[PDB]
Amino acid sequence: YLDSQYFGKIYIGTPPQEFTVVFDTGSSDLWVPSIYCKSNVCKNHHRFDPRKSSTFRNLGKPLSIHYGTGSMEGFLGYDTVTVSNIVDPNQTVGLSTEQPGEVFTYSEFDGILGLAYPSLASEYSVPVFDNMMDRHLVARDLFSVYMDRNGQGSMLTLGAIDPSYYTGSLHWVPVTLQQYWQFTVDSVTINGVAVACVGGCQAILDTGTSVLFGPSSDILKIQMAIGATENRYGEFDVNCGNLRSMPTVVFEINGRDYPLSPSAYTSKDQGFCTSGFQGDNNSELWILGDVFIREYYSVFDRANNRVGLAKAI
Ligand SMILES: *[C@@H]1O[C@H](CO)[C@@H](O)[C@H](O)[C@H]1NC(C)=O
Repeated sequence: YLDSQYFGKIYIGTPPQEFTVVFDTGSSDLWVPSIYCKSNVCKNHHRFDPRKSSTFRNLGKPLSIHYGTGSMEGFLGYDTVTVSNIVDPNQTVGLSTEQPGEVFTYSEFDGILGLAYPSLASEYSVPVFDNMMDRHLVARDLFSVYMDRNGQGSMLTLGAIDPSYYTGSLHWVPVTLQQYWQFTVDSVTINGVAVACVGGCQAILDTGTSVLFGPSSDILKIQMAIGATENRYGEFDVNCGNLRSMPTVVFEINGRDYPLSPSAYTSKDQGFCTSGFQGDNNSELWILGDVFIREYYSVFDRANNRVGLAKAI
């Protein structure tokens, strides 16, 4: 759930040391590799050296996070972190000392900056946006996410909504459980009939994920409804020539329709077209990743515990 290209540069310490991080609405901790991680993966990424920062303070607290295909262990420090033109002082930063796992081998980011609720933060870790809200460094207690449909995009706006990135009106959906950015999806219909999320379901908006995940049974119904066929890689593909005649998949959220066109829910790479839906056999949680967010400019409002959606430019 960390394969999206929703990265950004951040700066930590005095003078600033630069890192690339995935901005992840599916988690809540900030961490980057430290100079004390000596593995190949770490040595060939940016590593924070606390000895070189005059504002660094060691918290005397550990951090350990497990991922599907890896884990990180490290230590926590305070330092100044700059993100999207906001300078965030006295910010807890996780600093890796080990990073086993394929996830880090195959990911271009140095670290992760979580944007979910503090309930998901590790012990002793304070989420970046929480620290910013607490210190009153943002104009409003919300942030906004634009992902450009074509090629690694594009913007994280902290403390504001940027109307230049959407058309039509912003519509709001209440958060149901304040951990992930979680809410109710009412239905998923295709060709005007119920296919998935029948009777409603729980979903999250997850900027860290490239695809759209759902329970396997429901997802298989979607693959069949869109005319996709399973291949030997375990993915589902379609004839690119059929995109013009394929159906829209409609996510209904708080009673309004959020259609995904065939071009939006498939990937086309040198004439090979694959479904952006992926099934999970061990979870009923729908994960609306970049497939969805590329189509819908997304506002994450902590003051009012709600998500705002509008059609992206
Ligand atoms: C903020 O950080 C400074 C050092 O940078 C420290 O002296 C101070 O105690 C911190 N403030 C709080 C409220 O933790």
